[PDB]
Amino acid sequence: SSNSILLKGCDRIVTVVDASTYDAGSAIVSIPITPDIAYRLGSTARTFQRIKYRSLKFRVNAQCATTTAGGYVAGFVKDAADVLPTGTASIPYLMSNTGSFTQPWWKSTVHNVKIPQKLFYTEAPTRGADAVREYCPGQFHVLVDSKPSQICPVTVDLEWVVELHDATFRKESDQTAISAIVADHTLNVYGLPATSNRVGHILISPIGQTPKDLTPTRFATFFGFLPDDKFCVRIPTPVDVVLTGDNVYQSVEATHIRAYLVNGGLGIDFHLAAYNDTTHTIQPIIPTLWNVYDVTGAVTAPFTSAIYDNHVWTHKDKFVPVSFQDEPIPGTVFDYLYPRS
Amino acid sequence: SNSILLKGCDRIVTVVDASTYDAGSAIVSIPITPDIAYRLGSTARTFQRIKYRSLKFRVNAQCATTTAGGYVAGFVKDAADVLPTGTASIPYLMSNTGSFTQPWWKSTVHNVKIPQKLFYTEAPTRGADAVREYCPGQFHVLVDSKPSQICPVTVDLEWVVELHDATFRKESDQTAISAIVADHTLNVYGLPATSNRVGHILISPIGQTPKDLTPTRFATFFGFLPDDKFCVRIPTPVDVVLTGDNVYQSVEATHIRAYLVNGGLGIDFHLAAYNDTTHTIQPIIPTLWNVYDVTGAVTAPFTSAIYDNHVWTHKDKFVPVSFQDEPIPGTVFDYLYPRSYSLPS
Amino acid sequence: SSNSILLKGCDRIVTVVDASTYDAGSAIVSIPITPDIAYRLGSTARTFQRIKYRSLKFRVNAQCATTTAGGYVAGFVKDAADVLPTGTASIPYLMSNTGSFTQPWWKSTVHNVKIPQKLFYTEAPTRGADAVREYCPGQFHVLVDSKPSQICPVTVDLEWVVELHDATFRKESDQTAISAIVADHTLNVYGLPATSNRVGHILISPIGQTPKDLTPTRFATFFGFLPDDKFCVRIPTPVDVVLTGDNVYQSVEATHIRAYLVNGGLGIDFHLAAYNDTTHTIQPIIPTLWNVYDVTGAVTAPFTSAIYDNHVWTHKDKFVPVSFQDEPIPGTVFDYLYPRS
Amino acid sequence: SNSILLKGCDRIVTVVDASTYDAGSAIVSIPITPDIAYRLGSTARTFQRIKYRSLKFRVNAQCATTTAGGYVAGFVKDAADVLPTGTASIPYLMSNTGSFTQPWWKSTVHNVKIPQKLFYTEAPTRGADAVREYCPGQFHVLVDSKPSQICPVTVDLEWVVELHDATFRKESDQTAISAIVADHTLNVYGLPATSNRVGHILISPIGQTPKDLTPTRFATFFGFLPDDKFCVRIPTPVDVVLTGDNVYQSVEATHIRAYLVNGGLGIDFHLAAYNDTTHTIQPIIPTLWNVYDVTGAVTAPFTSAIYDNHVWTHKDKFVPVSFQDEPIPGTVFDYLYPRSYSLPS
Amino acid sequence: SNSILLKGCDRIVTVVDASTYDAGSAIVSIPITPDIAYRLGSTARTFQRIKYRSLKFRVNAQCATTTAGGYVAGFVKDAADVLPTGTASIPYLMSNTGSFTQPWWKSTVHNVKIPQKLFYTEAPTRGADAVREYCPGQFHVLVDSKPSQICPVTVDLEWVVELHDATFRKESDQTAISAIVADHTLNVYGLPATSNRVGHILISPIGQTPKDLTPTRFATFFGFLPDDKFCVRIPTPVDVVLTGDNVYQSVEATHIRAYLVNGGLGIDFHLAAYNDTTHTIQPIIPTLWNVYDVTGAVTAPFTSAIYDNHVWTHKDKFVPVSFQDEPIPGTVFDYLYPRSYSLPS
Ligand SMILES: [Ca+2]
Ligand SMILES: [Ca+2]
Ligand SMILES: [Ca+2]
Ligand SMILES: [Ca+2]
Ligand SMILES: [Ca+2]
Repeated sequence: SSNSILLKGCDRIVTVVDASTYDAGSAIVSIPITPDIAYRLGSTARTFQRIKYRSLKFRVNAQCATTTAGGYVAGFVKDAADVLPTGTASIPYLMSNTGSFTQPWWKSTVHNVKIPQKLFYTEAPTRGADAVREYCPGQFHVLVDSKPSQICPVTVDLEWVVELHDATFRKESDQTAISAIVADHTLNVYGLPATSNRVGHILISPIGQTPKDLTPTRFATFFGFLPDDKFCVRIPTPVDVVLTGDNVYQSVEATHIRAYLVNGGLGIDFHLAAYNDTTHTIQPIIPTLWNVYDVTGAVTAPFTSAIYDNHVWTHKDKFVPVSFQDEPIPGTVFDYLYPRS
Repeated sequence: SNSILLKGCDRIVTVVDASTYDAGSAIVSIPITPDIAYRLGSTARTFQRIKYRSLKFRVNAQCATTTAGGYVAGFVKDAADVLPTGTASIPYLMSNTGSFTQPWWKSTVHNVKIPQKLFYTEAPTRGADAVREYCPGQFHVLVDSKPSQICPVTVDLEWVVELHDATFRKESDQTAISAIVADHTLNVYGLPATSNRVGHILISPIGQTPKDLTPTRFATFFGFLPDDKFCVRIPTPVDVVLTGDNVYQSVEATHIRAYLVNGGLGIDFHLAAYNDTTHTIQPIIPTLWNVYDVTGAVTAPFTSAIYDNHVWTHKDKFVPVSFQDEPIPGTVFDYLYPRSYSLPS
Repeated sequence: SSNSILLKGCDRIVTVVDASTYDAGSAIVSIPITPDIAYRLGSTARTFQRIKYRSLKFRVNAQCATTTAGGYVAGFVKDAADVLPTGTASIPYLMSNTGSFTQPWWKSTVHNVKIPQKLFYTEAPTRGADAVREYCPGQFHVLVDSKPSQICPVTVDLEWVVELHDATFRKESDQTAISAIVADHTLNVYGLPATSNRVGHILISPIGQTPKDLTPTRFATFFGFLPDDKFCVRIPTPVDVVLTGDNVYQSVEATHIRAYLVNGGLGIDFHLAAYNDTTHTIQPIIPTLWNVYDVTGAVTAPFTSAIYDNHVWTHKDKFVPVSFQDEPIPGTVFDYLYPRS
Repeated sequence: SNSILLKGCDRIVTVVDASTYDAGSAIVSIPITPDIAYRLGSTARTFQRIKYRSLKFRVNAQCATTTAGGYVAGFVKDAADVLPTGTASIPYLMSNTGSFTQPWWKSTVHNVKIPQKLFYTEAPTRGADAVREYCPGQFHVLVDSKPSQICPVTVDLEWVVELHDATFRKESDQTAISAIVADHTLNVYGLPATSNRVGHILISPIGQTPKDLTPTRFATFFGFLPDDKFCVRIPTPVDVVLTGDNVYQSVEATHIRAYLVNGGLGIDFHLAAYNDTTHTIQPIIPTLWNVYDVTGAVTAPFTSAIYDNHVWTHKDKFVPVSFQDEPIPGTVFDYLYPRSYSLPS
Repeated sequence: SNSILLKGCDRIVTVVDASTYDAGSAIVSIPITPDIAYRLGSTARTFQRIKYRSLKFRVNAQCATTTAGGYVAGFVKDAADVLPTGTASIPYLMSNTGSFTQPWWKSTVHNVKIPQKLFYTEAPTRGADAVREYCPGQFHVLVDSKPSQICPVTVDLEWVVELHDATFRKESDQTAISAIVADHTLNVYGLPATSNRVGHILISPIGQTPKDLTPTRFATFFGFLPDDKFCVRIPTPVDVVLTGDNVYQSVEATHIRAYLVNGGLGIDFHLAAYNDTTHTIQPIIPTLWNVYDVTGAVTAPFTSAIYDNHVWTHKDKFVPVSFQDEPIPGTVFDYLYPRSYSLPS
C-alpha cells in the first residue's frame, strides 16, 4: 500500500523561438495542461493515477527588446475541449476568460489560476475514446495581439501545486505532435511535372517565392531541430500516390514523411512514405524500390513510374514523430536525437 | 515546506531461478539508492536529499518443501563496505546485525533499521565519489547451498521515505555496459604490421584463436545486436601511431566505434577517437584521418598506422556515447539497443 | 579558547565581461558556493573550520542595454556534486530547482536561498578525496536562455548571513582554475607541418578563420587579463610531444603552457611545456633547449627535431595557474600580477 | 547488542627525540581513527560507526629539567586540514582552540572535546577516500624551540567511545609506501641507448652519480629489505618503446619489480607492466617481452627498447602489489618487508 | 574497564554435506575457544580470561523433508576428551548430558550450560598446551543414519560472555598443517643408491609407484599450492649420512623444503636441515652442503649421501616455518598458501 501526497514546484512549460512572423490572432502558445508538460511534475505524476490541481501560476516572459512594437494576450481557458476562434477575433474571447491580461511584448504577465474541487486523471486514456476533459483542466494560450516588429521569443513558466492519488506506475511519455517554428514558410510536395527529378520530395517554399530542397539546415529553421537518417513523422492527412508500369497498377496511401539517404549514404532527403507490408517498415514510395506481394506470396518490384498528388503543409499542421514501425517514440529518446536549436 | 513523505512498495529484483546459481554467489547484492524502485525512483529524482524512515525487504521463494538448501540475507551498514567475493560471503554477511538464514521454501520479510541520516538521492556527478553520502548500505541475499530443484526467487521492497530540496534529473546521465559471457574476450592486435585485420576489434574465446567481430557474436558477447552507429567510450585509451611522408602523429584511441564496409552490407568495429577536423568520433584509418596544419587547412597525409595490442574482459565496462561523444542515457539506450529485461540494474 | 559567531554581509560573487557570444544553453555563470568566493566572507571564514549557511541572497544584474534582445535563467542547485545537462536542455532543469527565475537580459533577478540545519567545512579537504558536498551547499547558475543581441555583461552579488564555528587559522586561498572569457575563440597547437617556425606554439583561432599568433592583446581578449613573462598554467589533459635527433629518442608529456621570451628578451610567446628534471622548472619543450640526464648523471641537450600532437582548447577548458615549480600561486599574488580587463 | 560503551588506554605514539627536529616541525601529527590504538582498533573493527565521548592525550615529555625550550600542542578539528611546513605552524596551531605551550620537561594530559557526531570506523573500501567521514581531526605536537639535549616524547590516549551498528570488516587492508629518507632520489634512464642499466632503477644521491641497488642501498631509501618477490605500482606510468625486426609497440611501465639477475643469486629492479600473454607483471625487456598477434600466437620479436627518463622522490607514493597487481594485506606486508617498529605507522 | 559483557551471533561452522559422511562420523567436532567466532575472537584478544555465560548452538539442518535419517548432537564437557572413531560414537555421545536425536530436515537451537569458571582466552604461548585451561569443551554433531540425498548442515552460535583482565595479545599465531586427503602418502627413499630422486620427497598413492610433485599433486595432498619459498618442519627427523673423499658426517633431516630445480623454472622438494655455515635451512645435497672444520674454513667435500627411507601420512603434523625455522603467522600463511575457505580452520 501507498499514500497520497501534496506537491509544489515549477518547470518550464513552453519555450518559443521568436514567433514574431506570426500575424495577429495566431496562437504562438496554446498548451493543454497535463502533467506530461512539466518535467518535474510529470515525473512524480507518473507514479499516481489521479491528480487535482489546486493552484496553477503562469509566468509569461517575452525576451523581446524594448524596441519591439506590438503586444500579446495571455490567459487560461477552463475547458480542455474549448478551442479558440479563427485568428482575428480570438483576442476578445480569450480576454473574456478571467485571469487574462493584455501586454506589450517587452512586458511580462502573471496568471494565478485555481481549479480546486475537480479530480483529474494523469494520462490520456490509452483504451477508449480521448475524452480530453477527463485529464485536462484547461489550456493556456498566448495570442499575438499585434505582430511584433523584431526578434520576439516567448517563454511560459508554471508554478504549480497539486494533490496526487491512487498510486500506480506508468510508462514513459510518448513524444507529442510537432509543428513548425515559423509561420512564413510551408512544406510542399509537387508531383505535377512527372519528368522532374525531385517530384515525390518534400520541399520548403517561402510563402512568397519558388520552393527549395530540404537542406537539414532549412529543416532546422522550419522545425526547430536537426534531422537524422531515421526521422519519420506521421502525416496529418494521407497523400494519394499511384504506382505503375507494364500492365501493373496500384494506388498507395502516403501516410508519412520519411528521411532517406540521398546519394551513396552521405546525404539525406525527405520523401512521401508508407508502411511497406514486404519489409514491415515505413519506406519512401519510390517506384523502383517499392516491393509488393503477389497472389503466390512472392515479393516483386514491378513499378517504374509514379504520380504524386500535390500537397501543402503549414505551421498549423501537426506531425507525429514515429519509428519506422509507426510506433510513437518515447519523449526522452526524441529529446536525445533532436536537441532543440 | 517543499519536502514530502512518500510511502510505496516496489519490485527490487525480478523472478530468477536460484537453482542455476552456485553456492557462495549472490542472487542479490544491491546498494540502496532511490533509483532501484520505480515509484520511489521516479519521485525521488525530483528531490535532492532523502531519509529512509522504513525499509522492509520481502524475499519470496515460490517452491515446495522438497527443495533442499537455504539462503542468507541481511543488510550491511555502510555503502563503502564490500562483502568478500567468495563463498565467505556467508559467514561475513551472517555476522552483521540483521541476518536471516532460511530454507528455500520459506519466504521472509526483513525490516532494516536505517540510520536516520539525510542522504543525497544521486551519486556525485562532480568531484570525488564519496559513496557514503548517498547510500545507506547494501542489501544481500546469498546462496548458502544451491536449491535442489527449480526455486524461483523475487524481492519486493516496502519503503517509506522523506524527500527534501526540490530538483530534477533524468533516468541516468549515461550507461555502463559490460559483457554477458565470461569465457571470451575482445581484442585489438596490431602486431603483424601488414595484416588487414589490425586495429579492428575481434572476439577471442580465451583458449581459441581470435576471429572477426560480427553482429551475431556481438549479440552473444554484449546481449544485444549492434548497428551502424554503435559507439562506445573504452575505459583505457589505446596508443596508435600514424605516419606518412615527413609526417608523424600519436593518437589515443579513446573509443571503439562501428563503421560500415563493402558498400554497407556488413559492419565492422575499429579503434576510434574524436577527430578535431570533423567534430566526430572516427575509426582512425590512416588514409581517412584528417588533421589541421598550422595554416588552418585540412590534410590527410597519413598512409601507415600502428595499433597497440589491447584486451578486454567481462570485467571491462564500456559506455555508449553517440558520435560527437555525447554519452547516451539509460532509457534511450535500452530503447535503441535492447537486451532481456531484468530489473536489478 | 575562542568563540563562534554570526556574520552578515555582502560581496561581489562574480563579474562577467559580456558573454553574449555564448549560445543558448551555455552557462555564463556557475560558481559553487564556498567562503573562498567572497572577499569579506572568505577573510573571516578563514578563521573558522566549520560554517553553516542560514541565508544566501543572490542579485543578478545584467548591464545589457534595453535594446538587447534575448534573456537568461538564474537559480540555485542545492547540491555541490550535481552538474547541469548539456547546453540546450539545461534551462528546464535549472527552472525545476525552486527559487529559479527566467528574465530578459535587461531585467534583474533576486534569489533568496535557505540552507539551515546543515554544517559545512570552510575549505576543500587538503588531504584525502575531494568530497565536494562536505564544504559546498550548492552552486549558483546563470544560463543563457536566448543569446543576447548586443554587449551584455553580467554580475552576481551575494548578500550572505552565516554561522561560523571551531576556530582555526588557514593559509591564503590558492588561485582557482581559469577559463576563457569568450565562446567564439579557441586556443590551438598544431604540430603538423614540421618545417614550420611556430609549430609548438599556442595560437588563437577564431572558430571561423585561420589561426593567429598570441599577441598579449589577444591573450587578454581571450583570458580577460594581460600575460607576464612568468605566466604558467596547468593543462587540462597532457599533450604528447616527441623529441629526437641522432639515435636519441624521448617522448615528453606536455603538461603546461609556459610563457617564454621571444627574441632577445623584448617580446613574449606561449609554448607547450613540461617539468624539466634538469632545471627543476617547467620549461618550454624546445628540442635544442631541453636538457636530460643520462645514466652517468650528466646533463646533455642532444635533441634537434621535435613533433607535437595537435590539440584544441575551448572556452569550456579549465587551466590551473601555477608557478614554474608547479605550485598553485596564492590568489592575492595572482590578482596582483593579472589585474582584470 | 548492536551498541557498546568501551573504555581503555593505549599508546598513540612511541618515543621521538625532539632534539633532532627543526623548529616548527611536528613530532606528533596524528589523525584520530580507531585503528590508531591497539585495543580500540581491534574492537572497533567489529562495528561500523563510532562516537568519541572523551579523548585525553597524555603527552609524556621527559626532557631534563634543565634543557630549555618548549612545545606547542593542540588538536585541529578538521581531518583533511594540513599544517604549514614551516615555523608558521606554531602561530597557526596556537590560533586553534585548546592549544597551549609547555616546556619540554613538563608532561601534560590534554583533554579534547570531540563533536558528538558518529564517524565511520574505517577508511572507505569502496568509493573515494573522504577522510572527513571517519576522522574527527588531527592531534599535533610542534617543536616551539629546538631542545638543547636529548628530548624523548611519547603520547598515550585515555579513550572512551560508543561503538554502533555491528558488522565485521575482513579487513582487506592495503598499504602504500614512500621513501624514508629524502636526501636522495631513485630514477630511471633511457640514455645512452647503448648502456646496460637502461630502464633499470638506480639511486641517485644529492651526489650526482647514479648507482645500482646493493640492495642494502634500497634498504636505506625505503626502510626495509628487498626480496625477489618485490613488486610496486608506480604513481605515474613511464612510456617504453619496444622495437624489433619491422615491429613496434608502446608500453606503459606501470610497475617497478624486482627480478633475478645472472643466475638467481642476484637481484635488481626494472620497469615493468602486466603482460597480457603471461598474465603477470614482467620486466619490460625486449627479448623477454611476449605479445600476441592477429593469429593468436605468442611472439618475442622485440630486440631493443627506449625508456623515458623518470625520477622518484620521498613525495612519491608507491603501493606494493603481488604479481598481477593484487594488493598486499597490511599484516602480510609488514611481515615480508619489516620496517623498524614505530608508532604510528 | 578491566571487565566487559559482550553479546553476539556469528557462524561457528560453514556448510557440510552429511550425505557423504560414513555413519557415526562427526560433521561437526568443534572445541569452544573465543577465536572460533569472528566478532568474539577479535575482542577476546584484548582480554585474558573469559566466562561463557550462555552458548546456544543453532544447528541449521536443511535436508529435504523427505530424506530419511537423523543426527545426534551434543556437547562433551571435557576439552581434551576425544570421541571414538566408529559407530560407537553415537551411543557414547547420547550418554553425555543434553544429547539428542533429530531428523536431518529439523534444525534445532541447543542451549549449552557452561560451568561458571573463567577460562583463559588463548592457547598458551609459553609452556605446554594444556587445552583444559582455555576450552570448556567440544560441541559435536554425528551422523546417526547416513542421509539418502544431499544434506547441508551449518551451525551458528548465540554467545554472551564476560571478558576480564585486559591485556593485548600480539598475537604471534603459528599454524600446523597435515594432509587433506588420506587415500595416499608421501615418502622419501634411500635405495637404490644410484637413483636421481633419492632423498627427494615423492607421493605414493595406494597405487604403489611413487611420483614427483607436479606440484598440482602437492596441491591435492595438502590442499594448497607450493612456492619456492615453502619450508616445513618434520615431526620425526630423518638420518642422512654424508660422505666424500675421506670425510663422513651424520645429519638430522629436520625439514622438508622446496627448492629451485634445473634453472629456477622448476620446483621440487627435498630433505633439509639448518646449515650452521649458511645460517639457513638448505637441502641436504652432498656437493651443496657446506661445513666448518677445526681451522674455521668452510668446505663442501661431500660427494654422496645415504638417506633413510621414511613415509608420511595424513596423521603427521607438519609445521610451516620460514628458512631458519622461524614460525609463520596464521594470517601470513593463509595468504601465501591459501586453502579452500572453510570454517572451522
Ligand atoms: Ca492513468
Ligand atoms: Ca542530486
Ligand atoms: Ca578547514
Ligand atoms: Ca565499515
Ligand atoms: Ca592471554
